[PDB]
Amino acid sequence: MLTYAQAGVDEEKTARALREIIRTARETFKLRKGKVGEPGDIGHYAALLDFGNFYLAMTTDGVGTKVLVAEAVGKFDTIGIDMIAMNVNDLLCVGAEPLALVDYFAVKEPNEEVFKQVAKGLYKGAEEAGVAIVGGETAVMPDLINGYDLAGTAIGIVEKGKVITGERIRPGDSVIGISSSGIHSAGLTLARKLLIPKYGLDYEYEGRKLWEWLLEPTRIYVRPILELINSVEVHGLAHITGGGLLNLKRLTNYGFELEMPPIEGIFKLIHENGVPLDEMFRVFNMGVGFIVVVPQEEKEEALEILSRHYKSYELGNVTRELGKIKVKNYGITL
Amino acid sequence: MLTYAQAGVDEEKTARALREIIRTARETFKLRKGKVGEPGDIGHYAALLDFGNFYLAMTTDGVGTKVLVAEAVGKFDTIGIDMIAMNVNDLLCVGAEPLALVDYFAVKEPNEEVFKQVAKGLYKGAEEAGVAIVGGETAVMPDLINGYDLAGTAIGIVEKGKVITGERIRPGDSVIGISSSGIHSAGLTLARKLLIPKYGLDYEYEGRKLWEWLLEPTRIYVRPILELINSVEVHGLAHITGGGLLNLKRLTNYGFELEMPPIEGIFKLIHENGVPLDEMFRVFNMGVGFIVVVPQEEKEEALEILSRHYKSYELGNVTRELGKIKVKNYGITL
Ligand SMILES: Nc1ncnc2c1ncn2[C@@H]1O[C@H](COP(=O)(O)O)[C@@H](O)[C@H]1O
Ligand SMILES: Nc1ncnc2c1ncn2[C@@H]1O[C@H](COP(=O)(O)O)[C@@H](O)[C@H]1O
Ligand SMILES: O=CNCC(=O)N[C@@H]1O[C@H](COP(=O)(O)O)[C@@H](O)[C@H]1O
Ligand SMILES: O=CNCC(=O)N[C@@H]1O[C@H](COP(=O)(O)O)[C@@H](O)[C@H]1O
Repeated sequence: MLTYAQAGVDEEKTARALREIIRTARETFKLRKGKVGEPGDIGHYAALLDFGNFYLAMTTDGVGTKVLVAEAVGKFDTIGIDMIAMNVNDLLCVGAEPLALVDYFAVKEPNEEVFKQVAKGLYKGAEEAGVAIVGGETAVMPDLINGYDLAGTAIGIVEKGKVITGERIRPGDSVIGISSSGIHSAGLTLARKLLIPKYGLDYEYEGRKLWEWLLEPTRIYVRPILELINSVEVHGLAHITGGGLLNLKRLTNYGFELEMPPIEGIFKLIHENGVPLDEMFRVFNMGVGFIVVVPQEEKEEALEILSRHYKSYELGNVTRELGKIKVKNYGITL
Repeated sequence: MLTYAQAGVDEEKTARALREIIRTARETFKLRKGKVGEPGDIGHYAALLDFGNFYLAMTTDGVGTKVLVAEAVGKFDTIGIDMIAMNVNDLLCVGAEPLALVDYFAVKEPNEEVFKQVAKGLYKGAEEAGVAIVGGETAVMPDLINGYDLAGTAIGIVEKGKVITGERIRPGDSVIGISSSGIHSAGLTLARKLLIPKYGLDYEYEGRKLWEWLLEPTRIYVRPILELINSVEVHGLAHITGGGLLNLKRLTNYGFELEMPPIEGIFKLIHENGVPLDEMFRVFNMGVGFIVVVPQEEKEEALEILSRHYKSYELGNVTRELGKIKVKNYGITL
């Protein structure tokens, strides 16, 4: 087909349905007014709860339908990495250090093989993120779940005065992208429906099977970002998840002028199957898993720090074209 | 369908499948050794995380297949109460005061009317529990979810020295039960599969339709328990969820000698349809939604405090004899 909506995930409809839940949530903030745990507003990558000298950051994230690929090939060995990565990467975007995670595992059956595989990736992700897995919930629910749905909730800590929300972003700031490991965990419904029936899961593309491209575990950005924020002045941090580059608009009203990396790997296969390029930058990470915004004079030091850990790119600059994201080398405006 | 396992939920097989996940989680504890967020052990109602002067308690709970009844009859405005109740009631069982919650909503479709109803119950539960809903996650996943699955994660706070785990439970202690509002959110898979085909959700039993029996929202115990633990010495706290009375074995290895309330309402219908009483006490709450263990000299004041909130019962005593839960007035030993 063409779009994420036609694949079954209508982001516009989802936002419409969610307005009532978000309004209700905001009404509950007053229940902790002036007390420990008093929250900030909803809409950012994590909630910030006032504990006096510090904020606790709290976020919740699932893997999505990536688990349907894992099931077909009997490899849940890295789905736990995906779940941990999505949660801890979101914590970083308020400037918090990730501490602990609980997982929610909703399954059609208590399959011992699936669970042993899930456990392997949970450890690898936890070790790379520096977090303890401290508890969880397992729900065997075959009438409600057609596979093995893995989600979780993570908490982190950020000192008062060191929160990074994006309000410090100014025009002229440099925009830097850290490469993704691949598709990560966003847009799998479109990728699965577009490619699997046409090509088959065993289709071989640049020496890897389609399932390998679809299952590649999400990259964890904790070490480079925690190093970065303790060395250079950071104005904004954005984990590229659902919404793609639109996630930058959660940080600032200022505009962005970007040059994005070449379209490669699975993203090229998807593009060559008719998804419009503007939709692609709103759905897939397109090679950039994480974006940082720093003062222009810190650009080279930031790149030196990030490049120790992962391939990183100077993407562009913040502008006064309020509310616009110009992908200059593709002629796209979001 | 005369046991929970025959209805599709085999707790033995779930525990077996979870072994590698629990083992891996414990191997991650060392990642926070001596740092902020260092955890206690897994196994209890909540995780305890060391923040210096206090512990942060964290738990995650879903509603279960109760949501399939809500969808069948079109009544979603109380499952938000169930979700909040499950989470905050578990936080109470380490002695913590609930502070904040995030919700995970995995849905077949973004239906605006469903979301509007869910939002009503979310507010009602949050106000009664005294918590803010500070964020969440919404996943539209029709290939994976056959309904509207609602879960959440809650955090609470407990001062060092005031944690209530059950280790202070001693033989001779008094065991007090607080009535449930009904079936709560445990065992719905058995109740759905056993009752709905034969009777239909419109069947009237003892003055209420079957859907009313199955959808009655889970009771919230925050106000009575917080008053209790600030008034008398409390040795153990147990929210009666999956496993029924077996949850007491998580607090202590000492035995229990109990008299349980008469079988009424939905529990009587289930029993009359062939589920034996011994299975029923390990699946359903059987009229008791929360159990407290206090030294005998606190028993009269504890009953007075609890009875001002909900119907409460002296159930029995902790025994020097180990491991056994004797329900004396039904001739059942668990
Ligand atoms: N079901 C939900 N309940 C409460 N808040 C939500 C829910 N889904 C998303 N949010 C919030 O909406 C914002 C955008 O979420 P997302 O689209 O997942 O990045 C974040 O602040 C979330 O915490
Ligand atoms: N999927 C999971 N991951 C980690 N811990 C879990 C999981 N499921 C259950 N637990 C833990 O096992 C204990 C019993 O949980 P429950 O059977 O839900 O009462 C609690 O301490 C939970 O935190
Ligand atoms: O305890 C916390 N949340 C509730 C919970 O864990 N529910 C889980 O969902 C399955 C079905 O429950 P049912 O639909 O039969 O009631 C079952 O595995 C329960 O353990
Ligand atoms: O961001 C946190 N977790 C990821 C996430 O939000 N996943 C959600 O699941 C749906 C499909 O995802 P897909 O299977 O197409 O990737 C979609 O509604 C996403 O928002």
